[PDB]
Amino acid sequence: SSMQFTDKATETLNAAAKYAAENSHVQLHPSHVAVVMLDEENSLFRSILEKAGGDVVSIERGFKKIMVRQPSQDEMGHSPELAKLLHYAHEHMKKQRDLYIAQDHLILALADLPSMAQVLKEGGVTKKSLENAVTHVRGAYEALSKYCIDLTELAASGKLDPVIGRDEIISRVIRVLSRRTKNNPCLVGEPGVGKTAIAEGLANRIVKGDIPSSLQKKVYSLDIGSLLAGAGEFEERLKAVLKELKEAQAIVFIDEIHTVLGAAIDAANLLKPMLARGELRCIGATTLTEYRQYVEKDPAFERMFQLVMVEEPSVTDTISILRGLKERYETHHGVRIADAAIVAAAQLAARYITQRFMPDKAIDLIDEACANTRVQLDSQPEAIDKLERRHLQLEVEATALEKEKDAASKQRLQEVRAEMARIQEELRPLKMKYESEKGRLDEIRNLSQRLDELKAKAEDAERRYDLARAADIRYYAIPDLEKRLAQLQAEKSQADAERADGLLAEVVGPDQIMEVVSRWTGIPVSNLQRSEKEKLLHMEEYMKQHVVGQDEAIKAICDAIRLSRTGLQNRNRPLASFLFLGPTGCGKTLCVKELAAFLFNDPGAIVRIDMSEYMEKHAVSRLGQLTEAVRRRPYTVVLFDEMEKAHKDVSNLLLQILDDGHCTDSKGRRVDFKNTIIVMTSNLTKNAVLATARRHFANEFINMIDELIVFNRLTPSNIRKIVDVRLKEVQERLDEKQITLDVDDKAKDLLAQQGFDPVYGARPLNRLIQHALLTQLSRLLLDGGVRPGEIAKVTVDQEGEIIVIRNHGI
Ligand SMILES: Nc1ncnc2c1ncn2[C@@H]1O[C@H](COP(=O)(O)OP(=O)(O)O)[C@@H](O)[C@H]1O
Ligand SMILES: Nc1ncnc2c1ncn2[C@@H]1O[C@H](COP(=O)(O)OP(=O)(O)O)[C@@H](O)[C@H]1O
Repeated sequence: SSMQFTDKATETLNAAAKYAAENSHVQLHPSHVAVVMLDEENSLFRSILEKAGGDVVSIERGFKKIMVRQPSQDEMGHSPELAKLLHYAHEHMKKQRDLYIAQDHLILALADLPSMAQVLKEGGVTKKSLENAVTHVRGAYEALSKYCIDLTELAASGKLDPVIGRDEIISRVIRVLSRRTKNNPCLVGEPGVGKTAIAEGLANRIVKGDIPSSLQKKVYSLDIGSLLAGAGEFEERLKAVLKELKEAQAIVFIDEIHTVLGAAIDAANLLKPMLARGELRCIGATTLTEYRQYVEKDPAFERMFQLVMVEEPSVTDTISILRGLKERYETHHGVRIADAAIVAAAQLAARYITQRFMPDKAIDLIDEACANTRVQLDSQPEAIDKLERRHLQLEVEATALEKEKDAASKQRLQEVRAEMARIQEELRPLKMKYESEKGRLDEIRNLSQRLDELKAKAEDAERRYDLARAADIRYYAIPDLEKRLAQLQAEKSQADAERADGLLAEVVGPDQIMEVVSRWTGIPVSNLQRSEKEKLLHMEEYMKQHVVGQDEAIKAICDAIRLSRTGLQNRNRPLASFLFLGPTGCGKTLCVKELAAFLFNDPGAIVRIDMSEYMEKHAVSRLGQLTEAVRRRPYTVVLFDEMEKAHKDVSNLLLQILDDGHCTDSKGRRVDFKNTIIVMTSNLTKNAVLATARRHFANEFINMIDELIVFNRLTPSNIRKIVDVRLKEVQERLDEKQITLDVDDKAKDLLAQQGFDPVYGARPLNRLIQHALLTQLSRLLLDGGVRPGEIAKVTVDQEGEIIVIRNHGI
């Protein structure tokens, strides 16, 4: 009588009693209940009877026959046979060890009522048909372990870091794998962009069930180098691998897949038949250049693989990747990574590690900086070590004196005990403050590592439906450790506030990241912590360090660079474009050198094109070569000397790049120029020469250009300054011998007037300094004439030539 029901069961009964009242019936009858249930939106009872084999349309009419006979008049009582339905529901509820009468308890109870059981027999439902349908609704590979990595196992064991910000590509891999043709994804990108992480991320989704049911598959990574180690036995190992994949019906990730298709033994004829018979399902990884040689060039591989590009993440996306990996390195090294460390890792790796790719190179900075911090933390503090070591000396000295009986030994022993005790008074506090801070910090680390191991074991128990083990872990072990960890994080914060030493020892901040970046690059830290904004605002100072007398040209160059870097220029353009119109010998090439060294980190990242040899009419086909230079190093200045020599074939090739942003290769490929600067020189007061230019040029190509600079002639004061900086370069070499190069006005005037020519500028200057100064200077350094620590005087002799006065005879 006094029973407990689910809300859904109570709703069924109330609905049964309202249907009873709608046929004006005196009291509620199990056929009311049965019919109400069969008619519920998305009826359970209907689905159970369909699965038990029943004829739901006859069963319902049969229930409606018993229901029609029930007596009528004109509150709601229970039929003796309803009261019996609830008795049996309640007995099922107890047999299943359930606590509330649920709607499947009513369905099973209908079958206990002989009247209701008959209707179900006449619809084909036996009692074993009905019981089975409701019980339902409630509830080794040798070569793969030698040669592959079970990548879905790593995911299930927690041994695999999170994969952040690649959910579009992972889901694209899943759609490709599900195509009828071209259903083998080939991850194509450069080293370190995360091609392997995309395979690892799919493994992760497979283990969590965020996949279609057609990809509940293991993912094995084929170790190609492991196939070759220890030797035609390559072919026999691979066949056994492919056989065992095929029957575990797994997906195979193959890194460096080109090295098994031609790049060192070739197994293309082993893989190809299997990939085509669909026997093998495969995820490749390789680089774009190698995809084009070994997968496109074979028509039958192109027909089975799909190119999936994996681009390098930007600085913004790398910071997101780092914020996601952060806890994993913190828990591993026992350190705190400040967010500014992350930001500085991504920004400095983007700007100073230009030979390597995101996110690998930034992660790599973090790891090294974390390892540095933990080395320091694990090192003995110097003050405790100095005292421990001096106390050890004293104690060995006391052992020796302990048995000497002369007065002088007794006296020295008392001095030794007094110095021992003094050290102990200074040492004991320092040692117990180190042992408790270090001990606490270690325990935070150890507990944090056990919390991860527990969470993974608990997530494993849950997927396997091991409730007892997941229950021990989630509710007893994890909370026990979380509480202890919380106590220590509180003790630590109080202990740090009471030291007030201003020291964040366990903290990897920007200083630590730059210590690494300095080391990896040899650039001192001081040069590293200017922002990109300050370097850009002083860019003019950078060039003024070597380019003399061209202050106007430098302002124009630098402003145009700043337009690009502030994002104010059109994306469908190159970074910048200048036409250097000045006298030769004044510093056109020097400015290009300066740009590559400032704008790209690499002074040699310049691509030169003489145009007199590209004056041929079909020279553009050979430009070919132009495409492959800025594909290979995309961050590059692109210098065009003798632009006069340029045919109107090549003139209109730049107008593409300049108004489009990329050149189309002679094979159809797009070679990107969005990170090149483009410079063009031409030999062709100030206010007049600019207009002699204008009388020549096609306007649509010159307005496409950012700046048109007019360089100015080296004036006699710029002439002395250029020669004074060359002598400074000579001095910088003599400083390790402590020599001083005193050059007088007579000689600087000789270098001034004889080192500079009216049309070829400062080109003569350097041969003159080698022949007229450094040659005799080299003779004097060798024969003792000028010695370390001396002044080497330079003047001009009575015949008219540079002389280096000598300080000693031969
Ligand atoms: N999206 C990402 N999220 C987290 N870690 C990533 C991501 N992409 C790459 N990584 C990590 O960066 C490093 C380089 O990636 P990896 O997959 O090995 O590159 P590739 O296979 O292209 O050479 C690895 O430590 C990898 O775990
Ligand atoms: N204004 C300048 N300041 C310092 N050195 C200069 C200057 N102009 C030219 N030079 C020096 O002259 C040398 C040759 O000059 P270069 O770049 O070939 O002349 P341009 O390209 O303008 O015809 C370079 O090594 C450079 O150091």
